[PDB]
Amino acid sequence: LTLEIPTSPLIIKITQQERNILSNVGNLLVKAFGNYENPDYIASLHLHAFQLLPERITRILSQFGSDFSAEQYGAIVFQGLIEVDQDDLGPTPPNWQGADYGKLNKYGFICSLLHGAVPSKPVQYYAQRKGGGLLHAVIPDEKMAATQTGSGSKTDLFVHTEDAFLSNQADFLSFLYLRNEERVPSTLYSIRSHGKMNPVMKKLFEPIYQCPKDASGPTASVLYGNRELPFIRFDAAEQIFNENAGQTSEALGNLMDFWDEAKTLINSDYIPNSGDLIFVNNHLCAHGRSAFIAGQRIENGEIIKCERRQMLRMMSKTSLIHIRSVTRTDDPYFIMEEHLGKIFDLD
Ligand SMILES: [Cl-]
Ligand SMILES: [Re]
Repeated sequence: LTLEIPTSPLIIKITQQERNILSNVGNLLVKAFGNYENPDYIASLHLHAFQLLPERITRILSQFGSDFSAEQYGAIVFQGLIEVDQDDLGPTPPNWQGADYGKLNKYGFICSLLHGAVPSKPVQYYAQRKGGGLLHAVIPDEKMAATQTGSGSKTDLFVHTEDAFLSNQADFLSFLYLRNEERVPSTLYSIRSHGKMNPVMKKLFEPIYQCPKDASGPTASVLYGNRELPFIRFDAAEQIFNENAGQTSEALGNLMDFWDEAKTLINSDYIPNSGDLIFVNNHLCAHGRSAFIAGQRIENGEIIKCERRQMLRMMSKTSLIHIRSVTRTDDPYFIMEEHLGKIFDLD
């Protein structure tokens, strides 16, 4: 049997009945636990995930969690997972700090159940907004328009796996789109799109690459895990297109050769709609976002002003045990890692 190389993510069209189930379950959890960060909820998360999710989602996510095969892209698009009432959501705040988590509470429950069904445990990183909770609102901030962050817009967000500078980077990611009126394409890149292991990829197993943290450094491997069907930690903007990356001549050459091959495999075909969720295996699939002017789209050579882009990000880890040396004593879900093993030294 010849291998069918994955070039695009799996598309799941969520039904109205599934959407109704998710909504009621979300409301029931809100009443039962108050919020998705409730320790009683988090402790029994997987029980809630398998008992409350529409069964087809549970089967999809369970299959996905343990699938690192040649055929696995490492991303799923859940089309119309939720119905977003745009007027109730109201205008997009100036930045992420102004997000109404009282209004997003139900969405946090829904997202945590999806991670719970992998099974995987939502976590937070001190490296990202000093934790900032299990659910992050990703909003274009006008002050950060030209930055290579989630608060950016005007510049292309090059494909990257989340937190390539951390040894304990997220295992799984979820991106829930509340609004994408600018019609910004989601860009995804899978290491599986390369097919069979080749000489360009083999050089990436060498632990000779700089993985710069954003805010002499240790080096890591870009490819790891299985030698034939590997996992990836990669950030094009931070490791390649950064004068201060400090890469060796050999490492930069290897990364350049890899990027030349990888850029032809980037998939920007999917334009998320309000209510879509993209679920990612952060060890298989990198993500990015094309450049856009927040609060507008162009149709028929005319500018259509619109509400600014709003997406919700949640990250999870399949094992609390393996990350225990980098988590808070009183919170095994709070990762204090700063850079490839080094922990933040706070006073
Ligand atoms: Cl992001
Ligand atoms: Re990201």
